[PDB]
Amino acid sequence: CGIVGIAGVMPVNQSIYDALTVLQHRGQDAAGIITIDANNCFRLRKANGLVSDVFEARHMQRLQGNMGIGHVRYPTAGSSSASEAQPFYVNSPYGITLAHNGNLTNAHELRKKLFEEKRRHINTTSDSEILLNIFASELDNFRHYPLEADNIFAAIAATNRLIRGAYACVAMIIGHGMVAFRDPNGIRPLVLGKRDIDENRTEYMVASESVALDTLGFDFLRDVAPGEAIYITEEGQLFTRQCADNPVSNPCLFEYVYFARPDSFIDKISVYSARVNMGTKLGEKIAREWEDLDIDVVIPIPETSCDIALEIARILGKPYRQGFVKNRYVGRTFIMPGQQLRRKSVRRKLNANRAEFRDKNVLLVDDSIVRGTTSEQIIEMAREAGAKKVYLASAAPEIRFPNVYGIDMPSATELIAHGREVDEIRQIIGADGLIFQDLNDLIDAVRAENPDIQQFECSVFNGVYVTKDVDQGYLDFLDTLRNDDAKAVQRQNEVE
Amino acid sequence: CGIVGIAGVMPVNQSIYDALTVLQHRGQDAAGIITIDANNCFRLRKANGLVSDVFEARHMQRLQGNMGIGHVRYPTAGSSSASEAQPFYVNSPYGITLAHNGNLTNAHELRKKLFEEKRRHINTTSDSEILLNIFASELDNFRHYPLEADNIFAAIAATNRLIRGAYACVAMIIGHGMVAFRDPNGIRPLVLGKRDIDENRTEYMVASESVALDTLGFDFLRDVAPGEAIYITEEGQLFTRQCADNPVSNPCLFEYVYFARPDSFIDKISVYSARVNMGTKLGEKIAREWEDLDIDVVIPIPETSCDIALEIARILGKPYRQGFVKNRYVGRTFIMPGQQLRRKSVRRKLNANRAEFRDKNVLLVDDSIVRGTTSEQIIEMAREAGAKKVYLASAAPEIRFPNVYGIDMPSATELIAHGREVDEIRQIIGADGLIFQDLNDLIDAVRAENPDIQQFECSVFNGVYVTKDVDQGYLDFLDTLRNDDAKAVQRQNEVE
Amino acid sequence: CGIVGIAGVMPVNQSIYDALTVLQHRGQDAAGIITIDANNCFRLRKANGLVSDVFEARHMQRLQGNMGIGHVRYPTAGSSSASEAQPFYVNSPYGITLAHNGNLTNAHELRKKLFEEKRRHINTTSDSEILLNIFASELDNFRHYPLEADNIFAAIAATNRLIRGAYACVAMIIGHGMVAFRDPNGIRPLVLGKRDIDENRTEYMVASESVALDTLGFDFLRDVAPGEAIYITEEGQLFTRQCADNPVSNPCLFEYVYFARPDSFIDKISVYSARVNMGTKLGEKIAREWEDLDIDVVIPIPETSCDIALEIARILGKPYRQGFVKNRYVGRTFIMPGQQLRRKSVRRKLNANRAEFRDKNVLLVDDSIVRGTTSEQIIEMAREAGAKKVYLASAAPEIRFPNVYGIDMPSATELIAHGREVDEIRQIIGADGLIFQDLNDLIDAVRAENPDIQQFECSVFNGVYVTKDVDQGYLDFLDTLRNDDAKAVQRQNEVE
Amino acid sequence: CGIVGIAGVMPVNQSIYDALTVLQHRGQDAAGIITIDANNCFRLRKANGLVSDVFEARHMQRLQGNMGIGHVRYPTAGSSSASEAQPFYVNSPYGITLAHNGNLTNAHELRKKLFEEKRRHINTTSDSEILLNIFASELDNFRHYPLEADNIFAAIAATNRLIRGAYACVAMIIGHGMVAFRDPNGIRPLVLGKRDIDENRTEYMVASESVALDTLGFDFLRDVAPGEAIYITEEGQLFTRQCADNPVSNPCLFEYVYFARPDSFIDKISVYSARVNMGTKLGEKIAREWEDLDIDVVIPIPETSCDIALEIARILGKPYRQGFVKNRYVGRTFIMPGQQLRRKSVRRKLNANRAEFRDKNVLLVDDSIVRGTTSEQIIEMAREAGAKKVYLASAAPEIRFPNVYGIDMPSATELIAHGREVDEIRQIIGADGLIFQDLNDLIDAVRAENPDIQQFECSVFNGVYVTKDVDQGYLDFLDTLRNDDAKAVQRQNEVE
Ligand SMILES: Nc1ncnc2c1ncn2[C@@H]1O[C@H](COP(=O)(O)OP(=O)(O)O)[C@@H](OP(=O)(O)OP(=O)(O)O)[C@H]1O
Ligand SMILES: [Mg+2]
Ligand SMILES: [Mg+2]
Ligand SMILES: [Mg+2]
Ligand SMILES: [Mg+2]
Repeated sequence: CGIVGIAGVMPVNQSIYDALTVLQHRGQDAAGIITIDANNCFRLRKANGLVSDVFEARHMQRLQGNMGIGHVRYPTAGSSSASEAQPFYVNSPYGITLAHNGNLTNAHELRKKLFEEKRRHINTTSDSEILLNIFASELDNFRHYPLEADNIFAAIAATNRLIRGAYACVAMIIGHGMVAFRDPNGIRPLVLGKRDIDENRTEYMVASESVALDTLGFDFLRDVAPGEAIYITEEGQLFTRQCADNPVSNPCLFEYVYFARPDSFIDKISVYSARVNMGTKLGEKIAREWEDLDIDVVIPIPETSCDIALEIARILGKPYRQGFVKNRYVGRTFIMPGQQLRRKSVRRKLNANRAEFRDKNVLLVDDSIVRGTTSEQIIEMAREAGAKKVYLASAAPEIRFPNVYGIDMPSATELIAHGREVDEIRQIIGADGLIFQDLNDLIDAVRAENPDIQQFECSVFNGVYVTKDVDQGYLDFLDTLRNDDAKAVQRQNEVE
Repeated sequence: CGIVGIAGVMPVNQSIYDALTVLQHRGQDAAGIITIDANNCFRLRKANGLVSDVFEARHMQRLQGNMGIGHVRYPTAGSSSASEAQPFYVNSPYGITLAHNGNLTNAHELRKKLFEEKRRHINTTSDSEILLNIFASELDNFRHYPLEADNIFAAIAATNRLIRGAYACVAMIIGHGMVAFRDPNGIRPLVLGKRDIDENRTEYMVASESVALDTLGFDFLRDVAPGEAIYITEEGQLFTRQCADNPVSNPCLFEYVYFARPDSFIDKISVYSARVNMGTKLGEKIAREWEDLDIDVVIPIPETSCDIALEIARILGKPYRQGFVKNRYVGRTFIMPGQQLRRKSVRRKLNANRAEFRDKNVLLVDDSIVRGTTSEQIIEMAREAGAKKVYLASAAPEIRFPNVYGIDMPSATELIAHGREVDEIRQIIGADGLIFQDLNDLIDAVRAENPDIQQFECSVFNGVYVTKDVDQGYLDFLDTLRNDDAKAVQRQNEVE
Repeated sequence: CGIVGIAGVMPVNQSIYDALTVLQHRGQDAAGIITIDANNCFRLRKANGLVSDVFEARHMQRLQGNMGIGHVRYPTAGSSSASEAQPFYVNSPYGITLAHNGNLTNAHELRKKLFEEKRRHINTTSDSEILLNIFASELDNFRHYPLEADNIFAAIAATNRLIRGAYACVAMIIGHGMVAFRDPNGIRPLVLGKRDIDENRTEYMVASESVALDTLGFDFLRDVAPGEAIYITEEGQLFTRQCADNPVSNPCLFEYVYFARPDSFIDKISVYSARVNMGTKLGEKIAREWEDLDIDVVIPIPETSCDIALEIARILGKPYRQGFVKNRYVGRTFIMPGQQLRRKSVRRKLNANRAEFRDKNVLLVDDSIVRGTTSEQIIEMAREAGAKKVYLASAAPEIRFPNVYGIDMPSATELIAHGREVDEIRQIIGADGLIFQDLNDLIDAVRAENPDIQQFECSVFNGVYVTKDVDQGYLDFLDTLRNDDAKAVQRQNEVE
Repeated sequence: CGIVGIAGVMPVNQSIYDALTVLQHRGQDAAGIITIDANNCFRLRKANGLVSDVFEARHMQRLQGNMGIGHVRYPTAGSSSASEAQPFYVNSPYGITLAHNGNLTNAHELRKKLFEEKRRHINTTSDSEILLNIFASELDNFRHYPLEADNIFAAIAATNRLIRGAYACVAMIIGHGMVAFRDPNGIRPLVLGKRDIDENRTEYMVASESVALDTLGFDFLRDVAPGEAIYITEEGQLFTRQCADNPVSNPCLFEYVYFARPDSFIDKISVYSARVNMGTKLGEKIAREWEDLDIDVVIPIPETSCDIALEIARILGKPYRQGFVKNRYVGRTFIMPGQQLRRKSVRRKLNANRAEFRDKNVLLVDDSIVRGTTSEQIIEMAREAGAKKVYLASAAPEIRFPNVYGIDMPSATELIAHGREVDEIRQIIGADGLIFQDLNDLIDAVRAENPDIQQFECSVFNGVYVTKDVDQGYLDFLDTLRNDDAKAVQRQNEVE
């Protein structure tokens, strides 16, 4: 998921729209924009689909005001395609809306506590609504009006004490302004920017990645610190505060591997440079451990791995060639009566340049291996194109554990690397050779760009969950949400 | 506006849809249906347009559950075409949704009190949202769970003490059931019905008119009494209570004149029979006061006045003839560039049977006269068809005051009868003769069908407002809402 | 179906739209408008649904020009809801478009001749496309340019020699103007009008009924004569010609019974006056043959029969009362899985005023009886409302044969009156008494308004087909078209 | 534009849809699919937008049959976004549909001849409709039925004698089969394929590029020869014929520079290999003529030029870096009243990685330079990102003349290179250095992959038009089409 918040001095609807379009890679299932208009009323538009589909002209005239937030959704457990999208809002106290990228590992406990202690009903299975109501709950304790910046930060600190997990948040409070905060482990990305209009008026904005600042012409200020809260008033004043105890920087490693855009700077690390480094480490590991193998060419599985594969081919002194081409437009397969629905995917997504594989030992480079069924089909494509020996290299280490911090991933039993050594995986997907990035090499590659980062969020690779509340009972709660997600999507399909 | 609530034992989405389609005459601007599904979650669909336009197949699969309410909107001050429609809902306490037909005369005072005392933000200008939050406010005072029927009735009584005006309401409370109540003056119509499925399970429903019960096969029980509250639990148990002090039955007279359907029974009065009576009284007044006039034929302005005109023609011993035909489908006029937009309305709505007017002194019968510009154009049509003397009779008395109890009407300065005697109106609209129903005759005609009714709501005719809080300052508040309503509709038109 | 053609001197898009809206009662399945723009290019918009749904703003800007035709479709065999709508057009010779109300009884033979002799492919099962191509064929024989009025009339005469059946047509020929013609039996309605703009420029139009002329402010000239052709040039000149031998006036009787609007004048006969006369004749027949029966009240099945029942009640000296109310809005029934829909199919269209039936012997009046399942269910409603004896009277004679002249009707085996006497029908539908208009009385009632009309098209009542080419082979051709139409409609819902 | 034709033995709707999605890069303005169903009837769906927007489920059930063609449109003169899209069809003779990629340079003369000699009206400004009608004309000369393969080839040969320009075409003839042909200069790309189902049944298809064959699993046979015609019968038989005299292979050079996909093989030339060769030639020219310049890094303007810049960086022994990232999703800019849009038009498409430009002399590589305003703004981005000296290299030679063979380009007066030397252009766009590919080097690079190709279509670079009918009169005809196209597009937004 991706989030945007613009506290400006002129209409922000188009800017939020433009900022979401450059974060569209963080989620293409749904989109939502909400603004505070001249009467201090939320104005909202959200629906399923791409940003360019969700917001028509008639919806943009509705989104009046100089302050607003936006959200694009990646389908996760609890926030399915058939579900209501973000942002949510409650009308008491004062009026609050919130957009969220991440996941709360104690969502179930929080929902119970909200109902019993506050009689606050949660109408969806999205943990973002829960986070919103916790925050609204803590804000309701203050009776005097208006709230002071210290009240709002106090409410944010109380929230960080109650909730566990990973979250980058932006929110608005009618009559006050815009806030943004980050989990105490700094897992999910969030950056702050500004744009000076004159010596009196300055606009601010936050976003999941710096590219959203670049595209609008905002000067980059800094990443929002772990546990830090940003508050920008309706007049245009910026306040900050540390709202967590023992904050630490444990940025998500997956952001650098493939999820974030290469032209972004997350916690002072160029995603592009990090990915080039990954290819250096992986190319070095390959030259060391596959010295005896005959590799004719290095070919990337586009698009994420093109720069990584270029560096590997350099380390190995081997040619780089564009053997696979990814179609920019995919298109849907229709549920067809009296027509065969036996087509296998991946042929839509990718195509093979037949001349680049014929009678060659090829080294394919992909960003990661999850289920392996996709990887199998890519290797099959190479063989059908004429490749003899087909070797596969993964920019990421083996993916053995589910992510519970905002990155949608299948359960452990669906991960091919779960409970298997490398050779088993190789034999299953049909490769002649298979190699994975060493986790220490991946850490070094990203850590090289910012040595201040001591540890990263590596749960999917090593099973170490930094929040320390991931047990089998919690994993079962998520599999329940996924069961209900499938039933809601299925019922929509029948009705169409 | 019209409302429906069905507390059933099997899915209610289609029933609510079908019930709204037979109440569509109470408002064609927007529609909304909301249900409580098997997970005790509100499921909602609302938008602008007709019932048959708003609810597609994909929206009806979303509306799962055995309990729900529906609403169709007539555009009023505060609830414009460009606005968010009903029903609204809040997620605290417990979860409440409400649909409303009427108007709160102290909406401004209530909005202030809600913000200061409860920090409850009202995001729209609809008084229905205000009514919802007052009710939610009183429900939040109870901390123990679950609420008892006496808690809910206590909250309704507290609400009736705070709010003033006219309202028929239906609402749901997650985890409890469905409630419905009526203003202490019984101004807005509301009836209760049931449908027995077996000796253990009975379904209940409420609606603005009895035709909604008829069309679904529900047995009519009774009108909801003035100030009375109905409560139906999730198990299927019915409770009632008087929730107002000094309740009285002052049913709206306009419902009988034209707004309600003729096959409905409102407060034990057949709307059809009431309208026939109106023609008897008006035919008697005409024979008395226009003895010397030469009337060739009685012609109704369809559709409401066909039965009224039939009775007048009978009293006068004169022929009845269908001189005007109303087109069932109207269609829109497009804002056209390089095309003349000088067309006058009424020709779309009505057409004249040329042979029924030629060389005749015609007595036209309409249900009421409001602005008079429409009436002028109807008289003009008759003359263009060949009529010599054109006389006009109004089933309703002169309309001199605005309605503030839920019937959308223009301000007093826009009412032709405001500050004018009959002959002035006649001279302005271009009639050779003009006559109005005497208010006492109208009361007798409706009161004849149920002599228990001592007084009716007659504010638009005599300026007597039964709630006793209609001053010039309140009339100014409504003209502000209408100013903002026009600006919102205008901005939508520009953007299309 | 209904048709409109406007040969004007200023944009006609809105005029055609407005004229179709008052002809919408002739078909609500699809609508189409096509104009000739300033570059002599057809500009088209057609789709399924009502006029008000089909034509958005974006389509009306496309419909530029001062000449155009329109069509609204009633679902028939070969042109189902799932099919391509009217108007059709071919781009050779010159460019021709046509709209048509009626039916060709030799459609199969014509399609064959078109394929073998002219290699003209007919892409749909609509007989209108065939009619367009026959006319286009005859127009291609003339080689010199431009065509002269006599050329076009010659082509129309040649077409009338080839095609058999009933048809009212309007068409345009690029570079020439607009034509309109009528079948040699004058079965389908068509009227001509004009509107003077100044001493130099006059606009003309044609339409199925005179109400389309009235609503746009066109002066009625006359019905287009049987077999006559009208031609209106781009300059604004009117020419005519008799283009059939042995033209005769056998106007469709159903137009007067229920299909046309009451304020229309078809062949100088007021539909309204004709229907009152029908009620006079039937009231006279009822009093004679049911002298001994006890009738409490006369109640019409709305809407067509309200005036007919009023006249019957007058002849019988009995009260008239609105016992049935037709629901103005119907709405769709959604295909629902695992869901009981217990609304009755008769309750969809009608509702019963319970107080008007209870403990009375009622005489229901309907316009006609076709399948009888509907009549059965309406009689059932009356009994459930409290009626004791329920008698039924049909404004039309028994319907025993299918209509092949443009009025959609089921086959003879589906008509309850087919091969049955009156009393058998009575026993099947559950009436205590059943009586039909005598065909001779129906002719008298319509003939009274214009004795010049000697005979009418009465095939559905007596089986006399004036075209004399209705054999078993044509009936099988129609049941084949109905079979394929159902499979196409089924496939749309399958995929929806 | 791009075209597809599938003559199969099982439903082709999804296959055509899938093939257009991998040809979507050839035109994103409109899309169209038409099939011949079991009753030998054209079944069509076309509209504006992307393939994934144009074809819903309801349209794919309509597209029944085992034979069909498809088209995706690039906006050109005469077929603007606001215009009717391809494919077109006529219903005489027999029924013919056609899809076309290219442009007819004698369109005006052809429209005249069609009107006078054949009275065939052309309803749009698309030259494809003209091409369809010429072919239909020649097919009508044959009177006996069925047509024989030699008849159809005779009609194609006659058409090639009449029409001038560049064209790749696919078409269907009801009752016969599918045809495809290529202009006598082999300018526009077209390839043929097959797919064996069993020893009895083989499917065939044609398409603009080989990637459409690959993605569906069709074996590549060969490019359709210049002037050659392909005919595939409904039974599954392949015939061919040379249908032009003096056919020659002058393939479009732009296809290789940027327009075609890199994994395609056009006339036995890999687009990917050709582009690498272009970069080799340009890198060699740069090292020779810019020996003395200080270049820090080579940066491509994505996406077409990434591989070209990679090869340049290799020749120069300099680092390659992803300095520019192309935004995958662009989104629309809404016409906003009273609202400042301060996003820059270059920022819409591209974003700059600030760290890759700061304090470096950068060599930007783009595929071509047309207007120069874009290049100016990209150079400006580099400087704002921190670049010192910014040098620009164009993979294509200077573009001085308009393309009249199917590639949309502005007129010569809008081309910055028109009437200017290299250094003047450099001064205007703001580069510190500017260099272009030598046309002779470009020919060598493409010619290396297939020396059998002696000459290419190079009109845009050198003004040599191989058709020899590009005069000032045709250029005025095109600027007229562009004028009317703009007025139609303007009128759509006015009314939206
Ligand atoms: N001259 C013209 N220039 C530009 N665009 C034109 C056009 N003539 C037609 N179109 C468009 O192209 C489609 C034609 O298909 P039809 O609607 O007639 O038929 P269908 O295939 O059975 O659905 C339509 O778009 P749409 O995406 O189906 O959406 P709307 O039905 O909501 O409108 C129409 O808007
Ligand atoms: Mg929607
Ligand atoms: Mg919507
Ligand atoms: Mg459409
Ligand atoms: Mg459309």
